[PDB]
Amino acid sequence: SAVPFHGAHQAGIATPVQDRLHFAAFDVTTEDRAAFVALLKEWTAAARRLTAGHAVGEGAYGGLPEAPPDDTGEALGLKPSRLTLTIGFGPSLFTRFGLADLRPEALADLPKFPGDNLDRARSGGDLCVQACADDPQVAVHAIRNLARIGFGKVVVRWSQLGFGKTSSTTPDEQTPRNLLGFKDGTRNIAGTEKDRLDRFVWAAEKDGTPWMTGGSYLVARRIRMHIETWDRASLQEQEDVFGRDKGEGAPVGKAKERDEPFLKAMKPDAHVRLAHPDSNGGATLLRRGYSFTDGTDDAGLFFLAYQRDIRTGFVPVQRNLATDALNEYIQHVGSAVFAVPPGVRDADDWWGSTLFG
Amino acid sequence: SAVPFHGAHQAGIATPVQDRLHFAAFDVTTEDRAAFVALLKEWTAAARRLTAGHAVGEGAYGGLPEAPPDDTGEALGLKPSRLTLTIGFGPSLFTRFGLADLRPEALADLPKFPGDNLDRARSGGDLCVQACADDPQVAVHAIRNLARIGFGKVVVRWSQLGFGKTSSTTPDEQTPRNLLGFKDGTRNIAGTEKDRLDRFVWAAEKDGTPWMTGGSYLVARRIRMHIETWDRASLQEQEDVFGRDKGEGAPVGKAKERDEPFLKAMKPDAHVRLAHPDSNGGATLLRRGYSFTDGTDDAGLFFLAYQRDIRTGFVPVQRNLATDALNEYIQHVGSAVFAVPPGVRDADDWWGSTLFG
Ligand code: HEM
Ligand code: HEM
Ligand SMILES: [Ca+2]
Ligand SMILES: [Ca+2]
Repeated sequence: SAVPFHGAHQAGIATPVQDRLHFAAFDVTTEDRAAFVALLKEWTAAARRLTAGHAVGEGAYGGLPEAPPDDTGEALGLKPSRLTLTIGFGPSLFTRFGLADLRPEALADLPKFPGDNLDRARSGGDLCVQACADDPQVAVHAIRNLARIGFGKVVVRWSQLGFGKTSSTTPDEQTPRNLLGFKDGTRNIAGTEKDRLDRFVWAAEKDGTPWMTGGSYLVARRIRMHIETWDRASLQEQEDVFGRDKGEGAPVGKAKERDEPFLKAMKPDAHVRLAHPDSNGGATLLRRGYSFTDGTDDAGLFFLAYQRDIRTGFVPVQRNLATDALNEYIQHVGSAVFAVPPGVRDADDWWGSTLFG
Repeated sequence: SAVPFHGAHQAGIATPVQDRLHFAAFDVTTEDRAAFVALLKEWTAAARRLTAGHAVGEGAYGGLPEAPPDDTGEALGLKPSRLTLTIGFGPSLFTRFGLADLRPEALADLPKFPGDNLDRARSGGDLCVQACADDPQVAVHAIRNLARIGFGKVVVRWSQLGFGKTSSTTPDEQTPRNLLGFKDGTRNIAGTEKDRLDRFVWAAEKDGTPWMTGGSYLVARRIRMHIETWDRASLQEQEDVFGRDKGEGAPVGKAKERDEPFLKAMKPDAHVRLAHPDSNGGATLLRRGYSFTDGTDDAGLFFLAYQRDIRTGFVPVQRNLATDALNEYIQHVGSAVFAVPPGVRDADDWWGSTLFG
């Protein structure tokens, strides 16, 4: 039930995609670099307990009566639930703590895209923590407790619950469905495809930023779906939009979900035809997003993409989506990029240790 | 994996509490009574399929290419997941369709309570559907599809995802924890306590409103928790607030969660001491709430209470909570009441049939 926390890479990327998400972007509120480093170490200690299904610190109760408990207690009695906790550093972090010269070139600000309506209050962030688990209360508890530990040093800028995955790093397993009712994750990158991960996802030292070796770069997009209009489109219109049929999820002219697509059989504005690596000079992403619902005017896809360089991953693919037929039914309304550092190597290592030293 | 949809009562009340919730309040946008009745019948048909784990209508695909699919498809491949769908009618519904004289006296508007800060846009509603399931995507899919079918006749006014239950109708089973880290649901009403249900939850014909016989009355409160301040309170302060210890959940002076409380051993402003039936002339509720998180300024408890009469259930208990020590750490920010009709008796019956005729 538990995913190993330590490794050369952070878990929660190549890892099998868990059912639920709680994602939080944080802003830094302290200018004390030593104190922020202390926080990262204590966060890392908490993450080891959390991902093993243990309460933070000395637990949720049984401590001194006059002291606040170490763990807030809402995960008591639940399982590890394949919890992973993945940290990332936004561009804005590098204006602090004398970090300016360490900002990676691969951590490029995104260009404006046609159709954007980005809510600034739900965009950006000095850092992020991605909490993925099969039990949403386990994920929320992890974020909440990290936020508690960080009180006075960081604040939650924005946060997003994903009630169900729309992604896959395990192609042999059942591909999940997004809120448009289509299988989502058929052609991605598998946790077992080490060469493809090395090529498309993990930063290498020779790329230009040594502290980011073994790390990756994350693009988050909050994408609202126009559900009411989509639901009144014909089945054929829906299928034409993607280039795959709805039930089986097979490409046009093929019999099975996993049959390779023949792209020119799709509409010239079909999503898959436009997003496929062949249409983008070989550019390839590890998508790891989740569906959301957030009351009313309000639901969609909290899109997440990992790549070795934002400039050669998300940016050219999204640009090619300018004529996507899907555009009629979606709108990007939030955005953030993060440099996701390499893994916590052992019990003495700590999140951000390669960046801070 | 499936809960029976038909019965003398609607499921989703006395039923074992499922892990997740999607709750939606709807406003009626049509003045055509016959068309609204037609909608209720089609909603009921959908509910039978949904609760059995089947797609609505003729399914999510395989229909005529030029027609919108009958089911939006996002629950394909998932299980019934103990889905229940419970409908209720708000006070405002009775201003329509010539229903004025049928509004139950037990459907009383709530008085103002000290500390209220009710968001009107997230309060009220002509009707509600409570979708409870162990899989949140199953619940969301049910609500979404009901909303789709109702297009042009109803609109979603507000909706609320509950990521984890904070209630219990099964006392022998593990009591879940709320976001304050306490067990929540220890002393409630069990699905097997038929006499207590008859006394405290189900409306009887002699109560004054014949069409509501076998129905119940629902109070919804969206209650924000002041997490940041709570998390800096001592363990003892937290325990004093409730009158039970945090780990075991035992009343003051007792050894086990389910030991009966001795109320006068608790602080005079302790939550349990103030809410207990003995302190309220015997008034007793069936609580069935869920935790929520909704980004930032934002988390708490989406409180749900069922009772035979709002005036003898929620109202006097909440009034007695005026001096609750818990008040320092919570605020009611949304509210609605609904008359929840009796059950769908058989395959030919329909939601609201006793009210509309
Ligand atoms: C709400 C928005 C979106 C929805 C509903 C959606 C849905 C889908 C679906 C159903 C597929 C086909 C199944 C699969 O192979 O995964 C797909 C494929 C894909 N999408 Fe999206 N997508 C969305 C946004 C995006 C965005 C913003 C990007 C990148 C900027 C993107 C990049 C891709 C890529 C690279 C593939 C695989 C194409 C291939 O190699 O065959 N998608 N998407
Ligand atoms: C965020 C708000 C609230 C929280 C965190 C909370 C939490 C709790 C907890 C931990 C218990 C003890 C365990 C149990 O027996 O269930 C309890 C009991 C109870 N609560 Fe609340 N509660 C809240 C709001 C309310 C409200 C608004 C009402 C009614 C107006 C209410 C009525 C009751 C009742 C009737 C009991 C059982 C008392 C007994 O018979 O022993 N609660 N609550
Ligand atoms: Ca077209
Ligand atoms: Ca006191």
